[PDB]
Amino acid sequence: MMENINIVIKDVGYFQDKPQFLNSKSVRQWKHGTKVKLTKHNSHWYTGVVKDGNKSVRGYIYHSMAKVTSKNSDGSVNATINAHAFCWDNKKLNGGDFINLKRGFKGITHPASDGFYPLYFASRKKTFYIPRYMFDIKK
Repeated sequence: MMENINIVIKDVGYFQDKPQFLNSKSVRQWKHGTKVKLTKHNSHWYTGVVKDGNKSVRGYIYHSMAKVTSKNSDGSVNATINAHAFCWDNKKLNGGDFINLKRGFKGITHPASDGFYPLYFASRKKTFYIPRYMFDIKK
């Protein structure tokens, strides 16, 4: 009756509709190496705009997922996406103890009705949590 799930962390950076990992939707999940234009938003986040049809839509991406290669006169930057995910030691998904999970990280979790997928790390004596949108389940 108890079940395990094999997961693989996605090969993407997360361009979210808000500068937060909790209660945000992906505007883009940009493949590792995608080239983009961004503006620094705060100490930890970039923002930018993309087109969904005729509409300009704003997103936010965490600073470690964007490598700045050049600076534009208007204060924007040209950047390459560095794909990785996170797990957190609590369900706020914001600071505290968090681990950078490498793109393609292979893990095991369990069905989570609340969408906070538990990761038990042997070397740690603590549960970390990863949201559904940061991984795939292999078919």
